Amino acid sequence: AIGEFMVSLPRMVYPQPKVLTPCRKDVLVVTPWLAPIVWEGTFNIDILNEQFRLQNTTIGLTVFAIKKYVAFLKLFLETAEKHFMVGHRVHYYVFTDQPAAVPRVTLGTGRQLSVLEVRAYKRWQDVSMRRMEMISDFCERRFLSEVDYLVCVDVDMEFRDHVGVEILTPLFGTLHPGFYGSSREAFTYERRPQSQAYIPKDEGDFYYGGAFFGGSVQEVQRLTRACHQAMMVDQANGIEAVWHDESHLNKYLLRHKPTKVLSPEYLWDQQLLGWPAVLRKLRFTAVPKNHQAVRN
Amino acid sequence: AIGEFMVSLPRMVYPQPKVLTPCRKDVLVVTPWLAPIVWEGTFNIDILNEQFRLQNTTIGLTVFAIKKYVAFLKLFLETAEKHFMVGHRVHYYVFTDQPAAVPRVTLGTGRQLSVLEVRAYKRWQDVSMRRMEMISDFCERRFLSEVDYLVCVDVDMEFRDHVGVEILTPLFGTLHPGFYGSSREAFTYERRPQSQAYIPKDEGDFYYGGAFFGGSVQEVQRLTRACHQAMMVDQANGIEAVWHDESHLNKYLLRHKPTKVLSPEYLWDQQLLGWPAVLRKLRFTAVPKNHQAVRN
Ligand SMILES: O=c1ccn([C@@H]2O[C@H](COP(=O)(O)OP(=O)(O)O[C@H]3O[C@H](CO)[C@H](O)[C@H](O)[C@H]3O)[C@@H](O)[C@H]2O)c(=O)[nH]1
Ligand SMILES: O=c1ccn([C@@H]2O[C@H](COP(=O)(O)OP(=O)(O)O[C@H]3O[C@H](CO)[C@H](O)[C@H](O)[C@H]3O)[C@@H](O)[C@H]2O)c(=O)[nH]1
Ligand SMILES: [Mn+2]
Ligand SMILES: [Mn+2]
Repeated sequence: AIGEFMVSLPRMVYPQPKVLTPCRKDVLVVTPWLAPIVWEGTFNIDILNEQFRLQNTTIGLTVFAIKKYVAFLKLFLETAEKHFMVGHRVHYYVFTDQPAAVPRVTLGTGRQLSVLEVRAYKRWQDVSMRRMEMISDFCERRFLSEVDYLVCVDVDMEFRDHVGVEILTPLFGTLHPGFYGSSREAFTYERRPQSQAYIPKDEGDFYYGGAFFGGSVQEVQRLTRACHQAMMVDQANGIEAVWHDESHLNKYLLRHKPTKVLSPEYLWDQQLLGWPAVLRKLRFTAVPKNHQAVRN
Repeated sequence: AIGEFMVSLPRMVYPQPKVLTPCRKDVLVVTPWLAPIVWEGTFNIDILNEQFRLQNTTIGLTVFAIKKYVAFLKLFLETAEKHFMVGHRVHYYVFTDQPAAVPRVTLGTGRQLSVLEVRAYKRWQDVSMRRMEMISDFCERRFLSEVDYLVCVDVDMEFRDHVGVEILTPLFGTLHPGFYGSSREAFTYERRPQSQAYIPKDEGDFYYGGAFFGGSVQEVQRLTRACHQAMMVDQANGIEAVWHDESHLNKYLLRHKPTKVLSPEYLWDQQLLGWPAVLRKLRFTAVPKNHQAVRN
């Protein structure tokens, strides 16, 4: 459930928070609109697990595996079993044009998987963009009655470390690993005023990654419907945003600030970026792929 | 309103958040359960004001002025007019045994004051403790229909600097200025197991002050009803907590973690504690009083 009567926490023994010691001295841990930025060292997972288990929380995880991307599912789901919301109720929603090709992955107790058959668009850009419409369409079909939160991710990924209830909040985005240290003018927002995703050079908080966003079902429905409607306006005007759904996600989260922001621990590419000191954990990472080959 | 459809923020020009620069290097700015700890330098008030004005937010402020404490009202209310939620809708609720003695303070537009007549208990301890019952009783009489958030404060105080929408959240407490740097064993929690307010030596996050707490009307109703019911159990068992309502507030907020914590900028005593470097602003401060004299 979300927003229901909360019972009391049990007695717990844990280290006292240190008011006069910053939890991180190297990174920003709260946005200017008072949303936590989630890094290792900012949270006590024992306290959070108690809070969310007492609310009987169910987390949905959406993933699209269309055309050749079915190949990514086995590692994605295996590693999600090891690292994603372990101990909590989970419902995986695998959207695919090939149900027969979803691997039989053994799930832990309290975890379930549904296969949702959808059409396959020809262009990879359209496959990626139409996720917003598809997630929105399923936010009445299933999600509102089945889960409390939705987490929406790319499939060409693997979990390597804990991803848990510390992410859960009404609306979150994730810092894209290529831009967390960049100035806003260097962010690859859409810069053409003719697109609904347009963001001027002097605006922007962060560059959020298309590959990991989420929130309550209500907030995810809002986000995905808004991004889809914006993409349909652009299509009618003969323009396609520079980074497709990611461009529209960024416009939405500029104008509707997230209530948590995930650090790049939650969206990383070790091949391209290594393992910087500022990353104490690499939680959810890109898997190698010949992009051109696998998209066609 | 709270929790209603939020429109989009307008374009705004402000400094980019710095992911690789902490906003404070000297203090903890987020609790281990991911609640912001509100210090100067953690928030951009322009962004927050937009968010809360677009939701048409109304803030109630409760204050008790019973017996001789009517003397504190003029400065309290004058200074609240200069510093408290300016630009937002405010409803002051002055609880008193002497309506005739409430000063005629000129209010800004969009701000109103109601006088609520209540009984005066003999012992100052009872006056202080019975605020929980009284706030709870008024959470159906008025607050649910009149305000979005409630802020509940001591009257023997003055505002010296901004106290605004950065505090607003479902449930908040405030770090007591005498204990923010103290170890939990030094916190003056109730330590007798016979009291409902009992907290063992190895438990506790913070020592919250009785003089400044709040949240949504729903959460404040929960807190104040729980503290009152706990105080009635103690009374039936012939025990009175060491710091009265503050002891019960601390037990409640240990077991029901606040969604923001206010720094001691929001609850200070300059006579007793000076102006430490760690306090960039002194927002809400004790006024001098001969405690014994004014309480009897
Ligand atoms: O044939 C395809 C193409 C794409 N996808 C789905 O679409 C997602 C995004 O496509 P890629 O992973 O191929 O592309 P990138 O990793 O470059 O994607 C990044 O840029 C995209 C926009 O160009 C999106 O915003 C995406 O979320 C972001 O991680 C995939 O993970 C997969 O879930 C398929 O299922 N099949
Ligand atoms: O004759 C009285 C006595 C008290 N009060 C009200 O009760 C509040 C609390 O009493 P004091 O301010 O006299 O006491 P302290 O500042 O020592 O209070 C601190 O300790 C108290 C418990 O002992 C409460 O928790 C309180 O919120 C906390 O700031 C006052 O501000 C006032 O609002 C009156 O109105 N009249
Ligand atoms: Mn990808
Ligand atoms: Mn006081």
